[PDB]
Amino acid sequence: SKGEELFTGVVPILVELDGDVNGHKFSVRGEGEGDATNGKLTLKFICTTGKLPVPWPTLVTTFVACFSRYPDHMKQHDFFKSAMPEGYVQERTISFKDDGTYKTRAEVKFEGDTLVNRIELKGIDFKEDGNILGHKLEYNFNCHNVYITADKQKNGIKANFKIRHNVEDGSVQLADHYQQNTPIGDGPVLLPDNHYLSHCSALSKDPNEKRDHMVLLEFVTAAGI
Repeated sequence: SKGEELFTGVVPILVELDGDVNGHKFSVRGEGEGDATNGKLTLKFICTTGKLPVPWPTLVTTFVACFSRYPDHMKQHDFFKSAMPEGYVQERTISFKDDGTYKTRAEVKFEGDTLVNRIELKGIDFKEDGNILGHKLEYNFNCHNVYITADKQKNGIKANFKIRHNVEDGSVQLADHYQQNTPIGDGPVLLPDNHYLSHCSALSKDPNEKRDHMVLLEFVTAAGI
């Protein structure tokens, strides 16, 4: 309806993250474009404080489900666009198996014509020579399905899902995601039936960027059970 109309074209995106992980304070700024018609996101992120203290792949899921492609038969289940323009809060705990935890709180909303994802992150209990602080994760990303359910209690959605990061030694690092989203505004939103968002992502580098950075391409499509 009104919310969907905001995504019919290409939408500029701004991402801002302030983080602290095991006492290391850092900031990231990203920008790019979303094309929800094709479920497509393109973003480039720069660590504005120097070297990023964690591997870039561990922040991919933190750095805009409103750009997912919901097929015609599923448009009644698109909570994320229905909350726009006032937006939604996205909160996660990400538990890295046998390692530390991230806690994140983000607001995703329009600021003028730009879709803005503004995030605060706190990371604790990381091992000094684990896969995260030891920078042992490969610079790549796998496809994942995220099971989305309506929150039985709070006018939003929830998702619990496993993310798997390839490690340089051939192993896999699991990151258990616990997610809740709630609208910022008081207007009516769409509360979905159980469904999936299927994600695939590709990471790359800008050959002319001297700062620590990540280029991200994501494709996301909704699918029913």
